[PDB]
Amino acid sequence: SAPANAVAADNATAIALKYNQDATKSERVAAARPGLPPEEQQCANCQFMQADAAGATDEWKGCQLFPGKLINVNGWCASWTLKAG
Ligand code: SF4
Repeated sequence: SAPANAVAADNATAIALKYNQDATKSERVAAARPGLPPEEQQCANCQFMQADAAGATDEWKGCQLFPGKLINVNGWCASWTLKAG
């Protein structure tokens, strides 16, 4: 089940960032952010994802832009940035 501090779709920051916990429902194709075909972009391959966040699970991870909350590994927002090694 989902953690109580999962980012909600109606959170003001979520709305400002165009976050969707399901990337397939997001505006990723239209946003065409660089580095990777948009249909492969998700929190899992984003520079801002923080896997060592409190409460992280296989599905729910931290994000630098959402302090104290958890995003969905399969989500996306308009700040998506390709993770560099
Ligand atoms: S910045 Fe990256 S990890 Fe955070 S919600 Fe947006 S796409 Fe997901």
